[PDB]
Amino acid sequence: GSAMGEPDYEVDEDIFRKKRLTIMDLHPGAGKTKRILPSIVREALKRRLRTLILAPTRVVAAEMEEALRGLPIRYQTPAVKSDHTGREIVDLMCHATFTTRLLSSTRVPNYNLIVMDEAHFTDPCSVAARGYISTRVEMGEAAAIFMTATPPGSIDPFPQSNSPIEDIEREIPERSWNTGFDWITDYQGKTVWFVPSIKAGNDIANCLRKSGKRVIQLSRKTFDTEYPKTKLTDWDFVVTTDISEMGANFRAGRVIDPRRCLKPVILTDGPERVILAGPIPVTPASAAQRRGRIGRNPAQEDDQYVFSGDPLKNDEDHAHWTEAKMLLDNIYTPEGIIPTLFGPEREKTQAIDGEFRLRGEQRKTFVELMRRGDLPVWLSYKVASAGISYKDREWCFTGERNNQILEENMEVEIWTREGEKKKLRPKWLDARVYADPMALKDFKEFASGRK
RNA sequence: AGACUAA
Ligand SMILES: Nc1ncnc2c1ncn2[C@@H]1O[C@H](COP(=O)(O)OP(=O)(O)NP(=O)(O)O)[C@@H](O)[C@H]1O
Ligand SMILES: [Cl-]
Ligand SMILES: [Mn+2]
Repeated sequence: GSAMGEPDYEVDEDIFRKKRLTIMDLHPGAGKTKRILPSIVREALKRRLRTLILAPTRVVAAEMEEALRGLPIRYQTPAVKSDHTGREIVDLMCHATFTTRLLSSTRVPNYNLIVMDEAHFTDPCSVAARGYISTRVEMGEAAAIFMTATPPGSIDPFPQSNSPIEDIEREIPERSWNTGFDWITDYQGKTVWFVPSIKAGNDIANCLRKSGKRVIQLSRKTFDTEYPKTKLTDWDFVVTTDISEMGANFRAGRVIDPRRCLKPVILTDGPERVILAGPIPVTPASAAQRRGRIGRNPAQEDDQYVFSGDPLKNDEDHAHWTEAKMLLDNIYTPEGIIPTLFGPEREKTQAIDGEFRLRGEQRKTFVELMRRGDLPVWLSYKVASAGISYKDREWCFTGERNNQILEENMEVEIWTREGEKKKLRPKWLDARVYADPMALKDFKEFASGRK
């Protein structure tokens, strides 16, 4: 038994048995990351198990380090510093980092125990990782624990909380507002506001600041400076992307959740391509995770979740289910077997088993395009599978007439590293590389041969 | 779009 936030002395021996995959589906704020996890890691260390701990984001990694501080853990995330003797038998890294390692030249340690926090995360690397882990368990090579308040097959957007939550449906602004949204700025406590993009966040964040509100903006771009400020440190609003959707302990009073998101979609009608669809409603799991950021303190009983609209459970057109198979078809176990997707995540797309496996140089290029080229999984797969070498950018100019990329209604031109002027007209279209002007800027550098 | 950045 346990008290006071401290990890339990008593840990179920069952969870360490090879072939055991344990699902810990406790509600948000139950203590998965900060109470249960450290008790498991302590017991793993006693059992001398080579252990891997996986966090979906640096926000979750940061939470874990708070819980695990003082224990012999090798942190393999920029979110955390620093040990490090090299003799640690416990590693901690992000979901996507692990999948990167699996696809790379370096081999992963043979972990006896794998702990995946937020094991519902629909990022394609996280899905592919779950495939690998459940295969390692099934083969009897490891024991694994999947922790999440919203396991796959979750439908309930309003789960149990530590403290009562007042759920309120209201219209929520997507852009700056002049008037008519007084409930936003009249609230006295601390608010966490989820935004679908950094750009949307910027606009909302500056609009709050002209009211004298202290606003902290959180995303992949500002995490390093700004996350400690959510901890130290008094503020009014956190305007955040989904970087904060899981695991965050903001000690806040209110969540504002427009329940909207853009979604990449693979289009099959005509030449295959990726578009950015929406904004569309979020999934029930995302809604529940976002809501879960409040009602976390039983001593604080008046927390609010302000949301707009219903969630949309059907995300079978989201490119992530295909992109997960593209990654997993190119991952192996030392015994030779290509992993299959974790059970509840099978047949989200229609197969085909091994359809995406790449041979020889094609696999290395595939990985390079993602890691060095910063290209999406789908686009990297398309280029690699065409037998194109990483440095060969001819494909950026040889697309059909319809594939010409426009910016401010003008045909995008590229000056190559050799000094040719060519119209940007890629053989494959993925909106993720051209929709946002910052993404387009990076894709232009790629096309130029400067990446 | 959002997330990741390892040996
Ligand atoms: N630094 C802190 N100070 C006070 N309370 C905290 C702190 N960190 C966490 N808590 C509380 O400890 C409880 C357990 O937190 P945690 O282990 O993050 O829960 P969890 O089950 O992982 N939640 P989630 O990730 O939302 O599914 C919650 O009630 C938190 O509000
Ligand atoms: Cl909290
Ligand atoms: Mn957690």
